[PDB]
Amino acid sequence: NKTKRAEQNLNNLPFLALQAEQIEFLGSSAEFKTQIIELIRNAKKRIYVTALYWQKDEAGQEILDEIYRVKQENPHLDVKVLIDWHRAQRNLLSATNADWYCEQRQTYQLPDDPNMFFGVPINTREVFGVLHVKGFVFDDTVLYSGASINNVYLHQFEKYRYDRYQKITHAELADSMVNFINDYLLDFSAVYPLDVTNRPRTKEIRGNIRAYRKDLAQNGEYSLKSAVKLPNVLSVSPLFGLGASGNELNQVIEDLFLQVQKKLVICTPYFNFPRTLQHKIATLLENGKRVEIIVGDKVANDFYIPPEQPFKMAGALPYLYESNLRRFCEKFETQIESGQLVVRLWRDGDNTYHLKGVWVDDRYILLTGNNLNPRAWRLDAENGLLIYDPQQQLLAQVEKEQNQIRQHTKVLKHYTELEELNQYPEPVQKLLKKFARIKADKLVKMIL
Amino acid sequence: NKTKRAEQNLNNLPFLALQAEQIEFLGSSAEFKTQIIELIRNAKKRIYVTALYWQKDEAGQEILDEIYRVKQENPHLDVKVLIDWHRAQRNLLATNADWYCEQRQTYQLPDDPNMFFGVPINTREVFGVLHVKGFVFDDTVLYSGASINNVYLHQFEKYRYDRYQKITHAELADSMVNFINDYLLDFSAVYPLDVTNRPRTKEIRGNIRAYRKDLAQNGEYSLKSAVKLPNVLSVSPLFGLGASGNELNQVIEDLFLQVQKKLVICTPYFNFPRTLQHKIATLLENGKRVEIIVGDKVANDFYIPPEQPFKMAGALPYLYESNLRRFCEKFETQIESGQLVVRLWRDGDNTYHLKGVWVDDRYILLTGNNLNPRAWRLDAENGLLIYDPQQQLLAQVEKEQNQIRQHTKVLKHYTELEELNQYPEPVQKLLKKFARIKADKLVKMIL
Repeated sequence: NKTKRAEQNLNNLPFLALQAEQIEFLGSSAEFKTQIIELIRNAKKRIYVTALYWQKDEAGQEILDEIYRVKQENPHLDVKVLIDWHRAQRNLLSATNADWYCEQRQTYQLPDDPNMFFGVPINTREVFGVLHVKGFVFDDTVLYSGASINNVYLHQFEKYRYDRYQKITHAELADSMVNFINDYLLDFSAVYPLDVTNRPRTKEIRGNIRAYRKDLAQNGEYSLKSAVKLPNVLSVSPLFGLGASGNELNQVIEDLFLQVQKKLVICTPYFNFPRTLQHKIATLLENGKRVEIIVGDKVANDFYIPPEQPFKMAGALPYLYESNLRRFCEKFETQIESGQLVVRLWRDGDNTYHLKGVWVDDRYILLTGNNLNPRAWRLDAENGLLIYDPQQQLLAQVEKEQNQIRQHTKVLKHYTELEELNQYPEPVQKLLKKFARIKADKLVKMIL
Repeated sequence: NKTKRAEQNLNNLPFLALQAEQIEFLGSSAEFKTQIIELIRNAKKRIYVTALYWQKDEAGQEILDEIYRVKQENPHLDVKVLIDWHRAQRNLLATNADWYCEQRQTYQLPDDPNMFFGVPINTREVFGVLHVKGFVFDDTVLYSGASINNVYLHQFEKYRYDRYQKITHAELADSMVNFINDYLLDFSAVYPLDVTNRPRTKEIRGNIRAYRKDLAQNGEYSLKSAVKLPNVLSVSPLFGLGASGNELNQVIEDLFLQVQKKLVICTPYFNFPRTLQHKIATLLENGKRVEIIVGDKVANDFYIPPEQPFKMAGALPYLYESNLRRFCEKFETQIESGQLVVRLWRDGDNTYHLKGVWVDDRYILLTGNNLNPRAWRLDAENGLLIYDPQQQLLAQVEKEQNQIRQHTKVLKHYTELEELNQYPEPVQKLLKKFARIKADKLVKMIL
């Protein structure tokens, strides 16, 4: 029984005890920016950051300035920033992020002058996998979020890109995350500093990348010192996954979906679930459980191009996702109608939506950078903090964050409330038709 | 050092002695069809087939009819046809699996055997397919890159050009059947295609992953009477699946590195993995001769004449041409001196599907390996490496190569291939967009 196998797997997870006071769910990207800054200024021992990227724009610069300032005050501060290797060395769609890290290092010229920026390659080509592991550790504090460092994620000006942010003050969790980074992520046969002029070329290190991915996929795991099974207290379990086989994070998500007793809530940026998760939703709906899915409106996707502007191919992506959502809402029309399935669309002017999350009944809360898409199931390196809350110690804080999240949403009442293809811009129509005919749209879903 | 290790590695391969009279190079696709029929009709013990696919069409039906006849007449005949699991269950561009099931019911054999089995090399076809080749009829191996459909078998006017070698040697035959039994046919992951009630791949996902990992890591051919460094015409069966520890791909890499005088390559699409690009660059920079033989755009089956309505898949042949164009401009001086020879194959609307590596007059690799990024990381491939240290097969090799060269022209200069702005407008638009967002790079890696 897959369902009974799932209960067993969840019960077997190790968990570290967490006081409710040790966790805060931040409200907004502006708060997130403020917390980053406050945490950097107060750091005395270490600062570890794993993010998809850290951009050379004004927010990137303000944050990096804070780092150099504390580092110049504290020469023994252990600072390590891991970002995706490929993403750091290209432009979007003149200077790359890597060029900028070097520029900054040369320009500040700290007396110490250590390497601080490291590029992690999760595969030999960006398309076949990137670093999606999340977490910032400042001394004994974890700041966990799907957000990277650029203007929109930190609300530098008027626009923002919405994510979730959790601050956990817990020495043993912090030590576990830094240990993973040092022990598993930072393998110097494949990982190179990006803040030096002499960086190897990819072609130059293909074999090393391969061996590194294979090793990390099979062995990377977090370790806990004082973990128990089935604690009777609010608790946290750190999870890692890379690749399709023996992926603990994905096994946990699949099992979370199978073990819903009453209600499942899901946040995802794009409506693009792996088939395995789509099937598990269908079972839940067939068996009377409630399901709430929160995604961005078309216009809250960052590939969206206002139809007055000149159209580019990538601008069809939000429409591809919407029409897949429309098909889903049609399939589950009875459930939409009875309120068994709640589909919410987020929209706030031109701001974009990048929230990920899974909530199971009142019992589990998964904080993850996982986009819940086929890329995440096969290609990318992911992590998660699984919070177990058996006595509902966190229920009030979870609901407060969820109500903030729902503020800029509307409940879709009928699949016909979503635009049909004929209402789409003419070049999008052409494109979607072209792709659908030769099932290239299936390829897009699996790899983007 | 890589060159050094390459020689060592090749010398370490186990070889089985062959006699020159035990190998036939077939001259054409009609002849392949004729030989398939004859070999089926004469089989008394076993018929084993591994192929990408076996199409429901006149040619597919005719070969299938032959199988059913010999089986009806010889009830103990061991018959196993293994094709790709995903490919059998979709259409070009209801399915082949439904037609195998229908044929089984219709022919109504008394012991009602399963004959057609589906091999899942990955949970999604995009991520790995069965490119393992070889037909075994009793003690005769028929090795070709061809699948079973109308064009591969020249059923009507159109053909799809491949290579075909017939080897009669019971030990080779045994080695290949044993591999099929021992590694390919794991019934935890492999399912008969010709039943009414096939599992959805959703239900067997975990099995496929375990099967893929096991095969990648353990699959290999065994021989009984093999020696290293024989003084006779001999053969070595090779398998590979995956990026790491791939023996077939290591042998291909090593062959390139160990060229002394000349290298000849056939590939059905000009799309080398980076490792082979670098090695070809190295041979050229070191005075070795290289001859590469590819299809014209027109000999690509996604080609749509500029007169007919364009469909986006029609841009693929142009992507392969510009790839070749860029290569011929890079090695412009080598083309000029004659050290690099690029041939383009074209025969009306017949299509081109040749694969091959020939090193000097010493090594002849027979393989369904397309020599692309897919074959380097995704697909399950095999090959037969012939070693001919005394040039016992050279006459037959040269005859086959002469035939292969018949519908080719030698490229005089890279500008002989159209530039982007001379492509048809719809083609141009597409390629321009794809290049901007690097979609062309993606296509090279997965197609």
